[PDB]
Amino acid sequence: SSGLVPRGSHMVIRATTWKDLDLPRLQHLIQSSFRRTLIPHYFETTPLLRAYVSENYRAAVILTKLGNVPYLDKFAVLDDAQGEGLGRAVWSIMREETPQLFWRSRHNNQANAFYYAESDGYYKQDHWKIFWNGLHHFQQIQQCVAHCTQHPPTLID
Amino acid sequence: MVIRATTWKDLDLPRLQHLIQSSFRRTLIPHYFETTPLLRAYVSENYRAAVILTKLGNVPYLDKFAVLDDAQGEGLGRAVWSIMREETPQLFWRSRHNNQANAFYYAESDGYYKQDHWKIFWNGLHHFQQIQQCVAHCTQHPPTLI
Ligand SMILES: CC(=O)N[C@@H](CCC(=O)O)C(=O)O
Ligand SMILES: CC(=O)N[C@@H](CCC(=O)O)C(=O)O
Repeated sequence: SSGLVPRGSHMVIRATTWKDLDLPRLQHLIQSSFRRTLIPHYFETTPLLRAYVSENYRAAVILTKLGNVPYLDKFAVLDDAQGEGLGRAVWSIMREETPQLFWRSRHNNQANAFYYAESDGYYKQDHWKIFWNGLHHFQQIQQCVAHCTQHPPTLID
Repeated sequence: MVIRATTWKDLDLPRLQHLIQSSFRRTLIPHYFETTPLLRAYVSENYRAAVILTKLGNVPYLDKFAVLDDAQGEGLGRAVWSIMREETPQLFWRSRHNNQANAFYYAESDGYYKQDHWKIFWNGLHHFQQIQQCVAHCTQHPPTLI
């Protein structure tokens, strides 16, 4: 459980349990990155698959269990960490061991250019963009789309 | 100011070929116009932007979106695309990674799917059954640019 992975200049914490992360520090990173509130009891009610957090908690990728394919629940990068390559670092380390992935994004999310560039697939809905990597089977994709549709939002306000 | 053509014989072909080759900076494979079943083409009067829809399965297939760099600056490509969309509610098309129009395609599409090294885009399809048919047509369709 838990260790550090280098990506170029940067060092990244890989954790498979919330117990191995500084949760108050991680919540502050997420809420500061999105300028929104995480729903109450987020860590307690979210089944972690793997989290990747930069050593100094300036960027994070959180994968969770939502059906058969790993679900990217949060990609948080501090605005103040911009240009340092930190977001790309945590994303890259995650992708190296996560060949299949899906996630969702609001239409106005500042990360969307990055998501278009990185994703293999995309499905547009009225209020969400659904993205995936590594999925070819159309039922798997359909199930991922349904999971995004049915999953309550965990960023509010 | 936009030509709408349902047969190749109503277009200036070496001219259209020159537009296509300038836009893509690649060569249009020999015998393109005679082995490509036209559905309809929208071509700017001075052949600086074109949208070519062809017959490839049940859904209209956008085979070529060719716009000169300066025409793209002027928004002419977007204008021709808009004219096409007003009478073409359903369509699919494909692109490679370096395609200058990808940002536009990401914005215009209702989705995309990667097969081989193509991204296959669609508009106006929402059922995965329809989407699956379109992707299948792109797979065994050879490139027309070299
Ligand atoms: C990738 C990522 O951060 N997904 C978050 C939030 C996206 C958003 O608010 O637009 C999600 O669960 O969809
Ligand atoms: C939409 C469109 O013009 N497709 C072109 C170009 C594809 C590419 O090489 O990127 C085609 O020949 O299918």
